[PDB]
Amino acid sequence: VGNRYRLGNKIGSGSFGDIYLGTDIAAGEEVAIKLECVKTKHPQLHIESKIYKMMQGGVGIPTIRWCGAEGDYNVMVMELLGPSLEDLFNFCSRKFSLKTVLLLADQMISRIEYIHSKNFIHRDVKPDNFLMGLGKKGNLVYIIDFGLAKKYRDARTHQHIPYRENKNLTGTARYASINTHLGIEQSRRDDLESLGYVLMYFNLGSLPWQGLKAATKRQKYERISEKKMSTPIEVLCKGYPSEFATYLNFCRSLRFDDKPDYSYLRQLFRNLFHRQGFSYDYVFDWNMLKF
Amino acid sequence: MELRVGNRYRLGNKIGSGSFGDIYLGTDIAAGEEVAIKLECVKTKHPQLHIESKIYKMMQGGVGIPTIRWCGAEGDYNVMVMELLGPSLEDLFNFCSRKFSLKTVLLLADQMISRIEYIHSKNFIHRDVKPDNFLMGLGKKGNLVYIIDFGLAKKYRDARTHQHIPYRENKNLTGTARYASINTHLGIEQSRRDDLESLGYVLMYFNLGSLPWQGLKAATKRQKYERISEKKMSTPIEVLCKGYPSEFATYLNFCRSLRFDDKPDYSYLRQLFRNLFHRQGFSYDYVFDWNMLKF
Ligand SMILES: Cn1ncc(-c2nc(N[C@H]3CC[C@H]([NH3+])CC3)ncc2F)c1CC1CC1
Ligand SMILES: Cn1ncc(-c2nc(N[C@H]3CC[C@H]([NH3+])CC3)ncc2F)c1CC1CC1
Repeated sequence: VGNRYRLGNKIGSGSFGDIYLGTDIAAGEEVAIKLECVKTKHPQLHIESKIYKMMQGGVGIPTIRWCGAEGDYNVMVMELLGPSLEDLFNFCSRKFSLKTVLLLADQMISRIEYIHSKNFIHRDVKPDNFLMGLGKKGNLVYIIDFGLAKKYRDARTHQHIPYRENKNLTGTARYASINTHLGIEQSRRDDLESLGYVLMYFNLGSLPWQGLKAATKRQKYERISEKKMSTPIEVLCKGYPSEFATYLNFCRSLRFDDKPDYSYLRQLFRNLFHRQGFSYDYVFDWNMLKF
Repeated sequence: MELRVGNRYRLGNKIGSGSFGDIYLGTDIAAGEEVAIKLECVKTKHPQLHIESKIYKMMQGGVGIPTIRWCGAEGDYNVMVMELLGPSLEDLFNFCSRKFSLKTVLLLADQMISRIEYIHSKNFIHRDVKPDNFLMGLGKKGNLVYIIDFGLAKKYRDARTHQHIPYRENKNLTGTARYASINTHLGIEQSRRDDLESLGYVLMYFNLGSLPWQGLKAATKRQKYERISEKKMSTPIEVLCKGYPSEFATYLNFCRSLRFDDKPDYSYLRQLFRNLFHRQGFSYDYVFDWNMLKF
């Protein structure tokens, strides 16, 4: 592969493609490799590579080493990254400290803002799609996986995509916005509402619309929707700082084509961080693991 | 599976094996750095991994020596966490179709002689010199050859007095038969000369693609070692090195002449290859055969 890549074993699945460890043979550089069957009916892997390329040089954006084809596979070779926030959540006993939640929130809001600044919406915000860096970037949260991403505004005019209804749910359900469940075209607000659920997930260990009964997938999604709509934010966020409710209310009240106030959202959490008297050392819970 | 050792290390996939254990790729969760992790399954009261880790500690700071992050116990395992390095010389040889240019062989020789001299300066002999136990650095240290695996190493002299260990016979055949010195095959206590003779076979292996005592099969380890030994003893150095610069044979003959307790002239051996390198018109620029690959 590429005058240089050894395909290794499979480690998981991303949107529209399995990921494998692999190695830059001459360099000795372990990499991540996403495979799409080159003969697939919906080739999207080179599309995804060009979105990554448009995001190049952004803080917390993964670098693409090589995109191409080999054998019967469109391949994308990515720099290797560390554990997911889900992985780190497990390593930390499925509890993060408030300090770590607020440190993550600041970076995650900014990562979303950056993607939006480059005319895209992510559409799959969840703990599995945020990875810590390696080496000198170990305290940098990366966002990965643009296989569900869409352009929400025209690159020349900045005209926003039009409002659409009766859409089927394309990510998966735990972190989806209310409007996504209701069939509304996703926009910038929905990425941010999903992040709000992710932050409550880290606070609680679970969300109250996990583990619901249904006969079929369609129904399961409908029941998750119903649970989200019928659980007031003040009940969802009971016993946690009011900032988490304020953040979610804000995102839920945004217009479809609104530019979110990302600075207001960061400032909510920063003000909380100041009130709590946490030190400005940028140390996460997992940085204190000792042998 | 996400497996975790020593509280702060993720243990990934197996990448190979070394002396007394398997090696795994991993990650230091707390410091955010990739590492290599060695695991020893303990079968007796006298395990090897902690002993090995102290050898590495004694060598710390040397050029081309990996740093150790942690060594400890977990269930029936000993675990040693190390600085991650790049591909081995055997990996690179395969990647290059089991052909290295002369320039590459001589760049490698210069550094390999130096790594062995450094281990000797710290009062140890390595005892399993082979391509698999030399790794290139990562990134900006990619021009640097590292030496690894001290599981079979031994102290050969006193640190203060330089008193050398005694000559002994009837030793077991430790190491790798392909690259072992003739004295090692004969059961003689290993010393500095034997590390350097092994290096000489490595260099000819790189020149040839294989050594002429590869391929032979036996029922037992002794019979295998013997077939190799006989072929080694019965193949003159000038027949082994036929069609290659005279320096390769001069190197092996020098090593074979050394007395058990002789201090090798490492400088002479380096100069022998450097003089060749320059007479061939090569530029000393750390440009190895694998660095010439285009996109
Ligand atoms: C979905 N996706 N897309 C790209 C990558 C992806 N994954 C990694 N490393 C993984 C190592 C195992 C850890 N448990 C998770 C991170 N590095 C870079 C990537 F782009 C991934 C995560 C891989 C686990 C599938
Ligand atoms: C035997 N041993 N002991 C320590 C190490 C060892 N291996 C590495 N990296 C390996 C990455 C994959 C490459 N294919 C080979 C080198 N870094 C540091 C080490 F100490 C090794 C080499 C690993 C292949 C087993």
